[PDB]
Amino acid sequence: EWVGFQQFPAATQEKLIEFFGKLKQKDMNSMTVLVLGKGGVGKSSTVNSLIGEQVVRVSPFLRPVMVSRTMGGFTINIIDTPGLVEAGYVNHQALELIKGFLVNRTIDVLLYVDRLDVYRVDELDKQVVIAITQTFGKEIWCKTLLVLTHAQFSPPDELSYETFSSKRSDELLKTIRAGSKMRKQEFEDSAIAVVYAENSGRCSKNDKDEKALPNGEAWIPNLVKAITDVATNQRKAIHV
Ligand SMILES: Nc1nc2c(ncn2[C@@H]2O[C@H](COP(=O)(O)OP(=O)(O)NP(=O)(O)O)[C@@H](O)[C@H]2O)c(=O)[nH]1
Ligand SMILES: [Mg+2]
Repeated sequence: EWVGFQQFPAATQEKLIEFFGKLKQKDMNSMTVLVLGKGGVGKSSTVNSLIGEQVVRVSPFLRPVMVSRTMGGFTINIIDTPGLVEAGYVNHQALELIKGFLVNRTIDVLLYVDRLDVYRVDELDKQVVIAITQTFGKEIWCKTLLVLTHAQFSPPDELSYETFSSKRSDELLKTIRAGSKMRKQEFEDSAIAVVYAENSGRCSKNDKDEKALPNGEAWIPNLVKAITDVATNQRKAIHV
């Protein structure tokens, strides 16, 4: 059984049950979420948050792991990956160790993880988005969510949270677009959503006990809702 689900706030559990329900009615009774990102960005910490338990390794400084948990006839399987940067360049080994582990699997969602609290995208970020396109295909971005960790960050000086985070995520979506060399046509129709994650224990709980963003909202319920939505978005899943 899924022990982490029993830890969640009454209100998170309730919402998750509602969301797996919408999938179950379409005959989906399992889904596989791949997690990809540059090293250091909180991929493993987002997976522990989602799973509700300490399942993958978390560190400042080989080889992909999968974590399946089941609840009420539904199975979430989430693949944590080694980071894709051996700085200051793309780590092509980690990136085909990942493909090795994915052969014969169906990936329903990609959580592309980066940090909110960063002031710029660079050429390495575009190199990473091209190394992902060269490995899984253009098609993977029709199945992607941009997850931005460190969501509780307060910018200095004093552009607002909402200026900072709209520019940050605008810059990252443009880097995905350019590195992907997707055409304007497939890109709007891909409409890749941006969900926010705060994995810190210092993280504001709202008044229903759920991990909340600055705007008030339970972020794990939003993350599972946007995942459920991409799992259901009627664009086709990725095989290999
Ligand atoms: N404030 C804050 N710290 C975070 C967040 N997510 C991760 N961290 C911190 O960032 C460090 C690296 O996190 P980790 O989960 O290992 O990221 P990763 O992408 O798995 N790294 P790698 O791929 O190299 O394994 C840890 O000290 C962890 O607590 C977040 O949302 N907020
Ligand atoms: Mg990790």
